[PDB]
Amino acid sequence: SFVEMVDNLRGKSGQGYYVEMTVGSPPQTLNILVDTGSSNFAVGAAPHPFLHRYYQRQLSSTYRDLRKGVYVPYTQGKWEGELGTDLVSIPHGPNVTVRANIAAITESDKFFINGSNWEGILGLAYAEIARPDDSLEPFFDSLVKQTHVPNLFSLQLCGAGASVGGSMIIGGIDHSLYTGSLWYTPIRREWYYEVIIVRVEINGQDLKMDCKEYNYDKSIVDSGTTNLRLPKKVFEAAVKSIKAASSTEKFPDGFWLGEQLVCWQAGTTPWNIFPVISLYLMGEVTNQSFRITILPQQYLRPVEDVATSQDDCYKFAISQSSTGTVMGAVIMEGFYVVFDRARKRIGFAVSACHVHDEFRTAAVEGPFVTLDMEDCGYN
Ligand SMILES: CCCCNC(=O)[C@H](C)C[C@H](O)[C@@H]1C[C@H](C)CCCCCN(CC)C(=O)c2cc(OCC)cc(c2)C(=O)N1
Repeated sequence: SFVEMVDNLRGKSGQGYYVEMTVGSPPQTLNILVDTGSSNFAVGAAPHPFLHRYYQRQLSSTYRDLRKGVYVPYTQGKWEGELGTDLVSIPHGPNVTVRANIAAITESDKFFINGSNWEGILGLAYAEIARPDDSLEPFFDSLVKQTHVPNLFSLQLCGAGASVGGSMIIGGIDHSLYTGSLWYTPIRREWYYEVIIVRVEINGQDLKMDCKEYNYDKSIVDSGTTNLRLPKKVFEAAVKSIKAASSTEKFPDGFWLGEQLVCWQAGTTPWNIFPVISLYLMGEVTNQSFRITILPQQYLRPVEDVATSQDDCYKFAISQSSTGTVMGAVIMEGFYVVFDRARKRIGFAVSACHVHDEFRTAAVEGPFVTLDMEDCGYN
């Protein structure tokens, strides 16, 4: 019984997906970015030039100070604040209210985004990576412990159609939101949502790297990062192959770094020259894997043309990483992703809001046979 949570996510392209939440008594409404890459629930609690509203602890009668400070650094951005607890609910989520830890953000650096329409972050990953330490219970843990909500959620992130939308199904799977079968990959370790990539193909050709390189030093599923982020060695190989496949057209080197945009006359984007990327994930049974296939419509993110919006302009949404693979929003978009915490696995299926290429199609396909998959995890 999940129809009430369908379409409960909003956002702007490249600025994250948010869900509406309320904090305190009486309830204060805030838009909260959904981040499977972290584990702290934090909200702006002091004025900031990019915040249209913030959490006012003095107006909540159920607020409780924990008299302990907190700091969270991310790959990009950081904030510091004061810890406390309060009553939290999700208007378009389960009909429950829980007491959860809340970090009241008092100072921040490159965290809030001008005009994003969100004021806080909901870290949905595990306690192991919560700050200041893993004794700070994350929100979803509190939700499961205090109510009957099952220990899982799913994310259906939909692309354009600059507005963006989607669904966060709290406590289950909504079968009307995907087609075909769900394919599951083990959660390697409960800290980030860590997975193991066992093979990479571009336009059907194996990159033929040591599969440890794909997971160096980890691979995570992260709704709070836009791009697909790849370790240096993998990024270089992927860009070389993508450049070769599209070499009939000229792009500035700044394009391949995410610095400059590429444009084409409206409706003439040469999709056919950009390859499909297949990520093979470790499966549920011995020597078995499955693949998810990414179309160029996912890793060429449309950007609104600031000048004369007569052209279709895009940014390369694959970037280099020094902290492992990050399967960001552009990978998740077009798939229905099940964070099955109870069974320690992540499921993928083709989304009902999938990308529409005229001759190619995003897919989740299996089974494949893959020997020695555990050797692909980095130690
Ligand atoms: C300390 C405990 C664990 C911390 N976890 C992490 O740091 C994760 C690995 C990352 C988080 O998901 C982390 C979450 C992030 C703050 C949410 C608010 C800002 C979203 C910005 N945005 C729009 C959607 C991006 O696209 C983007 C771009 C980035 O690089 C640009 C060069 C980095 C990150 C995000 C990023 O850092 N996103």
